[PDB]
Amino acid sequence: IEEGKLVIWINGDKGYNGLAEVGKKFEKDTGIKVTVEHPDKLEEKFPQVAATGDGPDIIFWAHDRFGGYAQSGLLAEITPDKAFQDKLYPFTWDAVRYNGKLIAYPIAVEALSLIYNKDLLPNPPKTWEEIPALDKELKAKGKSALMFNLQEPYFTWPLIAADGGYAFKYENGKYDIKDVGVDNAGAKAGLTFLVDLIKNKHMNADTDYSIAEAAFNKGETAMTINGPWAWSNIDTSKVNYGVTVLPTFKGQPSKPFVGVLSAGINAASPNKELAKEFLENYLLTDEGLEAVNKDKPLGAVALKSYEEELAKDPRIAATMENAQKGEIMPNIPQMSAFWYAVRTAVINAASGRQTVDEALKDAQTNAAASNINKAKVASVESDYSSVKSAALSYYSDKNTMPPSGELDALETYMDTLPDKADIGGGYKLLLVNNKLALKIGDGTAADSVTLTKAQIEKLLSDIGPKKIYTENTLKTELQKNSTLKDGTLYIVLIDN
Ligand SMILES: OC[C@H]1O[C@H](O[C@H]2[C@H](O)[C@@H](O)[C@@H](O)O[C@@H]2CO)[C@H](O)[C@@H](O)[C@@H]1O
Repeated sequence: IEEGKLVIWINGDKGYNGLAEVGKKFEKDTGIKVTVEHPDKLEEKFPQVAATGDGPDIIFWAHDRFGGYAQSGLLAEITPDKAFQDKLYPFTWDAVRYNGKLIAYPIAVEALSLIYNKDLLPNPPKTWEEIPALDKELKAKGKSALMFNLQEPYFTWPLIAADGGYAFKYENGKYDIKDVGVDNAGAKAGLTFLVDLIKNKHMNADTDYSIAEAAFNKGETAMTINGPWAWSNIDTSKVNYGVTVLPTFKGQPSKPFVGVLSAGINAASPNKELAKEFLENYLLTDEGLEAVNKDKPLGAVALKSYEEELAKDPRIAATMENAQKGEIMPNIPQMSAFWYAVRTAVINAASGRQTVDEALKDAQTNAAASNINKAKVASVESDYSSVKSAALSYYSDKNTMPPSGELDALETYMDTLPDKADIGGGYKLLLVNNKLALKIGDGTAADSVTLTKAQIEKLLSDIGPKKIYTENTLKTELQKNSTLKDGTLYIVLIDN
């Protein structure tokens, strides 16, 4: 990185030339140079070079990766003023909130749609099941029915989820990282259908993003599956295209994962204030978003005033319809493991390196926590982090620590207030000397924590040294072979 200039990373399928135009307008006004790059494997390179203390000032990606980035301390907390926050749709803010803290600026909502060539297929299929028969007719003309990227699980997920597959189960405001649905009957039905399409030579296992795009834009295939960013290149081509709802599978809608394109600020950037100025006052304005959108369509933008302006576009209506039937992606750190797991399953099943049953069995193992005890610890870490953030807001506003007692003191600073720890025990607040601590458990058989040594290690590693105590004056720290005889934990949320 370099002070006095901004470097921005964004994926190559997005409108980086339009973003560069916003950067030039920024440079005009402020003299600060903005350089937009689009590295390969962007989402993997960032966490290596950021952990280093380098990388871009600003990173763009869908929101699902950002929880991992935040957990690793790679991201600067973002603090938009209330009036700025009011300019963006609340559900897009929700996508970039991680344990009570905003960790990026939301930009736009994307979901996959069915894109079809109206000159080859005046009426698109309503069902996946009728696609083999379409392909047979089209083969007669030297064409094919459908081509889309089979190397990225994002594109095959809508079909996998249709009959019941899911990533992480959501319950009581939290994701369960043990409860993964990649291996149920629904996921198997979806992936089996895909593999049958390939076995019957309706599709090719080697088809990647570039191959599918070239084929559709040259008029060689009647349909593809892609997001709003792709519409630009279809515009430039001679194809008369429509954008519509994904086909149903076994009578149920396809369920694409919904992504919110987001911009995060590198925690090691010496340019955070410049980065904040650029994002809030240049990019996230009608003119800034128009420049990006004119280059490669964003989808349904997060900025209310501009979303209204574009809302009549039938292609955006179709995007929103598919997004409605799908699910918002979790942003939790375990998403990276989920995506690696499903990529491997889809590639191996498609190429014949694993049967469908074997591929998904392995995928469930790869995607889910190793065991329920680890999932319990992740849950308690989530609770702790959320309560901490809430207690910090309480302090800054009252210039007092919360009262020792119920967690309800922090109620209006959270929405989902934690009631009970998954490791056992209830939550209370416990003010001691200069510290506010989260008390877990109350020393009774019915209300107390149990921790294995494995769990104790994980907590210590994940939460850090001198934070977890086993007695109410915060003398004795939790340690590997602690008996936890009294079944109570004290975790410091704030110290002065
Ligand atoms: O395929 C796994 C991949 O899916 C998503 O990535 C999308 C991205 O959200 C879209 O904006 C577009 O760039 O296509 C990508 C897939 O090639 C997840 O966001 C990503 O984390 C995940 O690895």
